[PDB]
Amino acid sequence: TPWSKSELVRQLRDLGVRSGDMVMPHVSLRAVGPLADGPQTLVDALIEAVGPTGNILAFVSWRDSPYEQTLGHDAPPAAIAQSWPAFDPDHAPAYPGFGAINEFIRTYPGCRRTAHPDASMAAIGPDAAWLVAPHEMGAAYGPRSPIARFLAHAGKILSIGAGPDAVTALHYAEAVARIEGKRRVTYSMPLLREGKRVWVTTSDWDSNGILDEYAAPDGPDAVERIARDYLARTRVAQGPVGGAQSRLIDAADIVSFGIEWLEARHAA
Ligand SMILES: [Mg+2]
Repeated sequence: TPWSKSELVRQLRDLGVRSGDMVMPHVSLRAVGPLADGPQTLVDALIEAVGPTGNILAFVSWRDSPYEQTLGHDAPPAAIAQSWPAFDPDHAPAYPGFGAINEFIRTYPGCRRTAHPDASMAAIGPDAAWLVAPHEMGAAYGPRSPIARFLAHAGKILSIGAGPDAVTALHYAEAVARIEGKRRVTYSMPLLREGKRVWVTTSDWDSNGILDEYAAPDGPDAVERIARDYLARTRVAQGPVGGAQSRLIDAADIVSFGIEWLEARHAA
């Protein structure tokens, strides 16, 4: 029998989701199991477990991001620049690899989307507009990004059946870490300005490995190493949401652990 909305609300409140929280979810729906009204029940369960005063922030990105296709070039190549669609925040679907649930969060009425195409975030709540703006090229997960404001507002990372590699907030740690040889990347994104498609080239920190040791094709990356070290020596609330084992993580604590983890292993 599928999980009802009030069931998941019950389980989320045992975990520690209180009224007025700011929750960032990372969900593996296959681990959760069958839901009564589909993935929407988990969205509805999250929004009522958080109350009318709380907020939800999700890393949705963009399904058609030309990140690979423009990486490393000083300008978008001719074939991709001529035909690629601009990022339209109101209609651009979320990236499926980060979760099928994010497309449900994105289409929720009143949800706001950030301007960064590749690092797009979706927010629901009274502070959604303050969370989503500004998001600018060159600051995908660093200071002034939505993740930064998420950390300064007692945000909680809710992992529902997801792996430790899925902690997006830890990209803020590698962005601000005082370590030598941090990898950077140059890519181009097509943005809608007023009503015209525009191509913007920028540089930012490598989201797939802040250093060569963590950027290898074989696992694991810096985010996965930090999160596993953190969980191994931290008392975090853990319970079952639906059929999936879940954890409620203080975002500011794990990022502080991540900065200390990175700086204790690499010189300045
Ligand atoms: Mg508030």
